Amino acid sequence: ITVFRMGSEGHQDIDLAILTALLKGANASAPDQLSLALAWNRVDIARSQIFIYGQQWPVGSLEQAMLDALVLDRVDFVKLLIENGVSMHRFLTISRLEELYNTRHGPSNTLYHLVRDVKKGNLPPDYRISLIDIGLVIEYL
Amino acid sequence: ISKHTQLSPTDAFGTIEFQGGGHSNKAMYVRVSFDTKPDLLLHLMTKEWQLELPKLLISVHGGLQNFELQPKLKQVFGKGLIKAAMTTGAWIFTGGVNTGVIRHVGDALKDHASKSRGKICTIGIAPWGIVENQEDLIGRDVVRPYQTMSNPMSKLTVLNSMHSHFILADNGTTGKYGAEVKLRRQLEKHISLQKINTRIGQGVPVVALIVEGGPNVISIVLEYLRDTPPVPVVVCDGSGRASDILAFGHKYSEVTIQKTFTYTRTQAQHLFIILMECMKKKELITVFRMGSEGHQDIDLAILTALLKGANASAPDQLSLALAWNRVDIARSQIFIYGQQWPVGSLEQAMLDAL
Repeated sequence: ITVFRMGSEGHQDIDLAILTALLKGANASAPDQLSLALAWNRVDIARSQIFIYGQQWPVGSLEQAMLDALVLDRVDFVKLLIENGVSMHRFLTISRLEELYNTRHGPSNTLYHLVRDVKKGNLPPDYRISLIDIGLVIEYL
Repeated sequence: ISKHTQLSPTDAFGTIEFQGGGHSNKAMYVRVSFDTKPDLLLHLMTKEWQLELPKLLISVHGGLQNFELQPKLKQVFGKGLIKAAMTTGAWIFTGGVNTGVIRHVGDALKDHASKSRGKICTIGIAPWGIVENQEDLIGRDVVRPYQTMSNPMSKLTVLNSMHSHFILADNGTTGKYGAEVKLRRQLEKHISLQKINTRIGQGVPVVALIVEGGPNVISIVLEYLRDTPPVPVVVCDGSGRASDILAFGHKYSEVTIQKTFTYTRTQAQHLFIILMECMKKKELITVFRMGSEGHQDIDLAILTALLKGANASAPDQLSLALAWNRVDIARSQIFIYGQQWPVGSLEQAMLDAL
């Protein structure tokens, strides 16, 4: 139970009060709270509630969070994770780049049409785009 | 063993770039032993690192434990420290690792760099055995990346970013504290004895800043006071630890049951000897408080300590202010009611200022 009041309570905003109840009330780990905040597209909540003194993050959780934030076009979350120890020199690999190039959780783009035109309209439906096709598209453009 | 090691030359000196933080900082690092003479270190800092002699030296001490500070107190402290270090050419000596007050000064430097020009010379003197990754720091005269991300289970502390230079002190042991205090003290003493460009005869002034602290902080401040050239001390009352008890003892001085705070072995252990020595040499000690008294600015508090703490004449204070290029300090502190200036001092000051 989380009571509300306009006086002594720091959470004088019901907007802050409602969201904080779902975080501490779930009794979930830091990755789960970060995933919920990323889904809600609330970066202030993650900055204030999640990233605190000694969160003892597990090994590889922040890289997975960065991978999940990149495909969702969450620029503020990418900046926050970069500010919290995540380095792109070790995060980025060929496999992760290919996974990024084959995402669907974002605004529509015209990449597939260019790939089909370059490949002379021979790709089958549900085609797996590789880095060589991207290189061919770049050379054509 | 009795510190039985091999006196081999250093195999680690160069530049490290921190990967993981939100900024791009380059820190020159050199590892040495604890027996290195201060003169050679000063020569290395003045020539290899291309650092001119400072006009002020700030020594920051605190509690090595990872404490926390009240909001709006760590902001004014950071603003005052940054302004004092930026307005004049000063050096800042810290532990170097990312624990305690060093994290707060790193945050203050983080805020400063994004909102202003110029550079601040912050030097960290840390033991070699405590760095989390002793390896990946061996490339001599080369750039080697360093990872800012740390994990609790490593039992070791990573080097704090936003530090311009490092001097790793090694004695043979690994994973233990207490191998760089003597070197830092000797380096400070040797730097103080160096003569500034003024012809009055003043040396490089030294001040000490105390936050949080602990049982060792009382001994450190007593040692600083007992030095033949007294060193002024600035204490933050809002920290909570032995700095707060130092402020508590500062008031209504020249109270044993009120002194009992269970920070030591109950009432069976009392630090009254060292505490009363410090309170006997209490004219040099300066305290700070947000709005309770004057000098609400850390920048003003630090500079005023070096003026009244030197016990020097008005020409000496004017020369120091002229060197620091602070005219407000001279207007407020120096030029006051009846300074009885000597004959010809003001003309010499005008000649030096022109």
